[PDB]
Amino acid sequence: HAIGYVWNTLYGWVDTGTGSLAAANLTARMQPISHHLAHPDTKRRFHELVCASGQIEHLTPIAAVAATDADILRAHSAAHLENMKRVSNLPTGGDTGDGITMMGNGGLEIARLSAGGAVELTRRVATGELSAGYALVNPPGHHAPHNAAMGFCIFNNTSVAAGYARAVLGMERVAILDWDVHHGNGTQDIWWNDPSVLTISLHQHLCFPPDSGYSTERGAGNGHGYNINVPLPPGSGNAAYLHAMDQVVLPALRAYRPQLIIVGSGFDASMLDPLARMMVTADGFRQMARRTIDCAADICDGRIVFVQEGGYSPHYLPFCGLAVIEELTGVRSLPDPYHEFLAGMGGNTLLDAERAAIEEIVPLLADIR
Amino acid sequence: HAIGYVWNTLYGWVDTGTGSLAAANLTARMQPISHHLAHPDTKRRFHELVCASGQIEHLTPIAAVAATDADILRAHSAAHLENMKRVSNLPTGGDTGDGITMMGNGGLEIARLSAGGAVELTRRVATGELSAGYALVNPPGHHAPHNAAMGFCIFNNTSVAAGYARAVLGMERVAILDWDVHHGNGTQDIWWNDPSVLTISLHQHLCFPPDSGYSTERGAGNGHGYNINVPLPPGSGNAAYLHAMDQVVLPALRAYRPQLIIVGSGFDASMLDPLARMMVTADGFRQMARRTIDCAADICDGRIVFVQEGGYSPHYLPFCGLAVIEELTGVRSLPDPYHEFLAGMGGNTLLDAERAAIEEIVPLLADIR
Amino acid sequence: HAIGYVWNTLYGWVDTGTGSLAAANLTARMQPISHHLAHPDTKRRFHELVCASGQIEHLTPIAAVAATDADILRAHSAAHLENMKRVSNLPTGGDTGDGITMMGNGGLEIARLSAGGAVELTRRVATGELSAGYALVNPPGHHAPHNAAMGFCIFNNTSVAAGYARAVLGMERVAILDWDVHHGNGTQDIWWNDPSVLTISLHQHLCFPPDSGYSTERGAGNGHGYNINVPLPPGSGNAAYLHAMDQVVLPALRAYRPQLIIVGSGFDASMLDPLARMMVTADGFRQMARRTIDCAADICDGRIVFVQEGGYSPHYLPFCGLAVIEELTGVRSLPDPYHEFLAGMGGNTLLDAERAAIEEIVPLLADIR
Amino acid sequence: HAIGYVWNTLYGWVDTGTGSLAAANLTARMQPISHHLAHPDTKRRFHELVCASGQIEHLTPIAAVAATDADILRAHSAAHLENMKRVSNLPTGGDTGDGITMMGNGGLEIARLSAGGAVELTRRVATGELSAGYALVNPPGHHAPHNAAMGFCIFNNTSVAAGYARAVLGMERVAILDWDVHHGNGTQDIWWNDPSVLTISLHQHLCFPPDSGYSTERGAGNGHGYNINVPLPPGSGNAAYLHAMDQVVLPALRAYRPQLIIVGSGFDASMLDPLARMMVTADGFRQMARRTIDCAADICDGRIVFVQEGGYSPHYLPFCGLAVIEELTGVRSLPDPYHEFLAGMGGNTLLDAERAAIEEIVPLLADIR
Ligand SMILES: Sc1ccccc1C1=NCCCN1
Ligand SMILES: Sc1ccccc1C1=NCCCN1
Ligand SMILES: Sc1ccccc1C1=NCCCN1
Ligand SMILES: Sc1ccccc1C1=NCCCN1
Ligand SMILES: Sc1ccccc1C1=NCCCN1
Ligand SMILES: Sc1ccccc1C1=NCCCN1
Ligand SMILES: Sc1ccccc1C1=NCCCN1
Ligand SMILES: Sc1ccccc1C1=NCCCN1
Ligand SMILES: [K+]
Ligand SMILES: [K+]
Ligand SMILES: [K+]
Ligand SMILES: [K+]
Ligand SMILES: [K+]
Ligand SMILES: [K+]
Ligand SMILES: [K+]
Ligand SMILES: [K+]
Ligand SMILES: [Zn+2]
Ligand SMILES: [Zn+2]
Ligand SMILES: [Zn+2]
Ligand SMILES: [Zn+2]
Repeated sequence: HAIGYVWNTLYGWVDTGTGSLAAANLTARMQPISHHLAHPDTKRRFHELVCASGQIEHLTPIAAVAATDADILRAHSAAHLENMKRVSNLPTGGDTGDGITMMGNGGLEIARLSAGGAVELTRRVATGELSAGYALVNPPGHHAPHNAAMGFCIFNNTSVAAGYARAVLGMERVAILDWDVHHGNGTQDIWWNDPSVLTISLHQHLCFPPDSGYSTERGAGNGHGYNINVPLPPGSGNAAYLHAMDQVVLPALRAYRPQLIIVGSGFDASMLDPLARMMVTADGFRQMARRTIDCAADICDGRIVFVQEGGYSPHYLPFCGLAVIEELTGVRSLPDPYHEFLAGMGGNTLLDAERAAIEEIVPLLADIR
Repeated sequence: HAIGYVWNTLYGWVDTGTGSLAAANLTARMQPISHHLAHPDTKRRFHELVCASGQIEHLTPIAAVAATDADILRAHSAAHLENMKRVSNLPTGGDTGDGITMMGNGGLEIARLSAGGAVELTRRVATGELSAGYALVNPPGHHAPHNAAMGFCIFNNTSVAAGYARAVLGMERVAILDWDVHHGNGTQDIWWNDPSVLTISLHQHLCFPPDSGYSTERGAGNGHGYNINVPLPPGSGNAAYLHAMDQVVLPALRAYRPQLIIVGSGFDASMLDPLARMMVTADGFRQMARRTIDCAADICDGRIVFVQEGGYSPHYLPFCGLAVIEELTGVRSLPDPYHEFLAGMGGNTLLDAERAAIEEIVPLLADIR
Repeated sequence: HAIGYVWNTLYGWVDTGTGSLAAANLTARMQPISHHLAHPDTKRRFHELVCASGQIEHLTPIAAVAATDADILRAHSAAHLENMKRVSNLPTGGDTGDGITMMGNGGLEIARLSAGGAVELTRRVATGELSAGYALVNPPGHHAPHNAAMGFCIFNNTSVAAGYARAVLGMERVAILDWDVHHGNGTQDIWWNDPSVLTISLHQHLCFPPDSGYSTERGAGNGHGYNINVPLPPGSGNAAYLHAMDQVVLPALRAYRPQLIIVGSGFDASMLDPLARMMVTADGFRQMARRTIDCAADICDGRIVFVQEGGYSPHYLPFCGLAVIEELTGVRSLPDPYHEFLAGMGGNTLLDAERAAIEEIVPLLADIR
Repeated sequence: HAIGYVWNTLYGWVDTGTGSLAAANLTARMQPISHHLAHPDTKRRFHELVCASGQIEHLTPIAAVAATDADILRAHSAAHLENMKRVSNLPTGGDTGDGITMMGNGGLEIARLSAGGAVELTRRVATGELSAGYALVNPPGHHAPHNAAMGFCIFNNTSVAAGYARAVLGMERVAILDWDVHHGNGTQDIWWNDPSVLTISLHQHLCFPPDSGYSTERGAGNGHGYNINVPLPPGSGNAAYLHAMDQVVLPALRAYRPQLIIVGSGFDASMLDPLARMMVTADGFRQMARRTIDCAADICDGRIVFVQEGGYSPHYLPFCGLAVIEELTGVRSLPDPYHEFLAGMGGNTLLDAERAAIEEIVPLLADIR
């Protein structure tokens, strides 16, 4: 039992610019603002709580090591990598393509450290040095497909880690479980034709991107059946999320028998997130993490690696993240101070529409060989 | 056609403290933050957009006039008023009772100007000087019951205005239509026994407060039937909101024949709000405002007054508010720059659960005489 | 008589980026920050204090009118104007030349409104509609020479106004008195060869720019003797500033007999400014303003226009500015709450080195004909 | 040899409130602001630069250990300690006495960790585990006298450390060299009657407090001659500071033969600080640190401990601090990006008034036995 933990100062230095989502724009009358929705303070506050709560005393700090070009090319095209070098070299950086994905000057260094944090943690868990870990990286990854940056994501951190586990560590089966509230379209794209990386995305239906994450997106060729989307309706809370875990996610992992589980651990499904409409509380995320860790213990000798994705509440994300860290360490030493305030708002009963959305995916489990 | 508009510099100076929601607390490890959820910048950004968009050129600025003790006592107890004087006198102000409602030093001055802005606009619309208007006040009002402050609200601005319209202007029937996403429990309380102020609250069920806003809360004594709650499920969007307007809210106003309609105009039902789970877009609020203004035109000679309640997206609230102002002026000169980004997320189809929640209230319309 | 006052919402929307002074730069390890030194909140806090103090009740609000190309060309080259049109188009804007002068996207609109606010106030004062006024503009002007932007300045607002007074209003003599703590090199450049605009700059010696503001910079040709620099040593306070006013500045104005005095009113000489080392307090600025307004009363029918330049203390600048406004209105209704705290730090005794610096300029007064 | 480095997350969580200096106050029209002058982000940016620069790779991280009551009582009265326990309990904390010294809720924990960080580093240096170090603590210490908090300081961190070195480690002579720009009145008070701790304060004359730091304040009784104030005039830069080091400070240390030198290392003498008027650059602080470390090498086996005091430029302080760290490690791997910009402003020539202020202290050196 040794739990790795990755933070790097530069994860807190990502320059998201002076816009809200897209850039500030005077003609549109979008006024500049200090904190973009994706500002790094949200994840830094999580890190600072890991330290200040004393959880750090039960963690093994792991240094991020910059992802090399070779590491990045296991998940992305050469053209994408060169375009990010170009944007990073600009004097104030710039948008990377989709209009909502700012990279600051020098920002490629941070993107390499973000992917490299995931790779390093993956290596050190796979060897058995560590039993598990949490890589609290930034920028996030799961929207970046093979040939582009998208949705705040420069490189697909979990796919860079999976590619390393496949090519360098020789694993035959890896699973990426993404519970960020937005569809993991990038991860889906990268491994679309590939049955050696099972890609699962539990998300709010059509939240982002606008036209993907349908249950009918199942991969292609030898990868057909090895991508599983679980779109849920807006307003889904702990009951829906836990029913999805029990009915779809955990059974899929059991069927697939991955040698490593990489969790795309976003907290933007939280009750207070501005960028989705879900109702998960810190206790929900706690139960999700407990279940997933215990699943890995039953199937891949506990080799599970958590890698930070999204989440946009600087107020509440830290407690959602701390709950997951506590499940890794087994030291449960701080309450969620919002628990009573949020527990009264609901999401705690499985609604028929939520149940039906989840049941749509159950017949696809039989195609996971 | 003259449209009043109230802003006051001090509305932007409300001191919400250094906490997120409750105060910062080191033992709980709730780290201080610059912007409380209810920080005044959100509403100031709305005001600045009204100015910068050029909408101000079509508005008649109306000065707020501080609410007197007599004005406040038409909605609140003497004890509540004295307690707010006490808190306001403290060197750094303080919480007002419920643990989430900070008032800064001197903050009673701002609370008086907030209620007084609503009163002044009400007076000047009622006389016919103005045909309608928008009072962009802060702090908000609708959670404050007769004997307390609650939920960011010091005085119940719309109830102070209604009380003025009743006692000073001699109106026999006033309606308060609250579409803030949180239950208008304070307004409900103040007029509970009183059929001369019809109180309507369209809100997310059990969002805040945790134990109120049920359809069974209908008033008492001669006021029985003159409070109408329309609790909606999390994830409700434009289709639900507009169906609620058409099936319940507008028919209630038509039945009641108010001499003045006061709209508790919050924008925390927006798609990007952290403090609720609804999916209304600026175009939704636009349609809601158009319908309500046109209703007043058919029943109380256009005497409608909008008074700002909540809303917590500094990014998006300004465009939701601008849409309402544009419906008042009839000058539609700026797009919502988030329209396409949010329109793909949904809420645009009336779901069965949403429809059923709304239909629960229809049989109560017959009791409005 | 009537005192004009210019503010525009867009003055508060200038996008100063994510750097401190220059841009953020990751290889230099210059971490992004929310508020650049020149962030518009400093001047907005001054405006909000003018409102909240009640001073606005004694002022005549004057709308800014965008400076036309013709207006701009009275102070600047066509090449500079065309370059500003070009940069204003960049999607996130960018630096204009010197590495410390960011213009946001569409930012030329704001630059035109800033220069235009100075012109419009000048027009109304010079025509006798108003007796005097204060144009609280942003971005500032005095570092922009004929053919460039520099030092946060896009156009030379006071020189645009002086050019208007000369060419449109037919004034033969105008004076620009700049008491921003940095040398008014732009103004000096524009009117270098021209005796019809007397340019005076009281500043900290070599603060910015690093190689200008020497007493030997006196103009050329017909303009020789019609530029006066008064470089003062670091640590100069009220005594030095008032001695400079009495010994050099006011005598220069009296000798010249301008038909209009334009004051480049920066507050970066204040005791708490990060961008200079001077010790002026709000009472200092009060006395400087009183002296200058009284001079104007005796030499040009009271025609004096104040135009905002720099100042970088969001804490203290508002009180320095308010003191000047109070001298214009004659209504002295709020104390400087920092008065006792700052008065104890000194600067209230004229030091020999300060006296000597001032006395260096006295022999140059005889060349003002 | 090994260089210790202390940071603690909670140093960055000090709640400085919503005022600028004193609290926000509505009747005074002192508008709330996000960042108080003393906001903890300034020192956190220094810490993050130590990390991001790679300097941390050459440092031995040292955990802060909370100062005990016994530790605190070596510098402070029991009454003061008990008062701090009392205030720490207030739900939002509050001012401690002087109207500019906010302690957040539970804030005594942070005050203990700040003093404790200084003690722990002192212990490890004095025992020979480490050769030297830097304790980047917050809140600061040097204004807190025996019986009070003052000037943002709860406990006198360097005096707690000196008291520990005396009583626990058995040192007979300790020196505290304070180059924070404000007079170290607290330190002066604590050791006033005591020749076993030589207290030296290099500061801007009468900057803060307003009535102390005169050269005539020399201690009393057996301590007479063992307090040395070096008040310098406003506008003093590198030349004055280095002349003071060479003529007074280093000779005083050599005369005294301390067994440990503790440096009260503030950076508020920097060229860009809002809270003083001095002109020191990062290269200035570099040279001051180099001189002092080399002095320690020749008089007390290199036993030197730096403890953070003030400094209020979030932009520039990090580079001033990093320069000191680089002198400790001997690894000079990042330039000061402001070097050329600031070097042009001056302070690099010793002015007569600066020289004279320094020379006033030289005759006092002979009384250090
Ligand atoms: S998390 C942290 C934060 C600030 C200072 C030190 C640490 C820390 N890092 C790893 C060892 C235990 N503590
Ligand atoms: S994930 C799993 C895999 C292999 C065997 C069992 C489980 C499991 N699933 C649900 C109940 C607890 N454990
Ligand atoms: S909304 C506004 C904002 C800043 C400056 C002036 C105005 C304004 N107020 C009322 C008249 C038209 N403009
Ligand atoms: S609110 C109203 C009141 C009286 C008469 C008609 C209406 C009305 N209601 C729905 C359709 C448009 N107008
Ligand atoms: S300065 C101001 C600020 C906010 C709202 C109104 C005003 C105002 N403007 C001009 C007339 C008197 N008051
Ligand atoms: S303009 C002037 C210049 C130098 C000295 C005095 C004045 C002056 N000020 C006001 C009263 C009469 N004149
Ligand atoms: S300074 C730092 C900051 C963020 C994450 C890790 C470290 C760090 N701490 C001590 C060992 C080397 N690096
Ligand atoms: S401690 C000292 C004091 C005054 C002058 C020189 C030194 C000194 N510094 C380093 C080399 C030898 N001694
Ligand atoms: K796959
Ligand atoms: K997902
Ligand atoms: K009622
Ligand atoms: K409501
Ligand atoms: K000239
Ligand atoms: K100047
Ligand atoms: K002493
Ligand atoms: K000092
Ligand atoms: Zn997400
Ligand atoms: Zn609300
Ligand atoms: Zn300046
Ligand atoms: Zn200091």
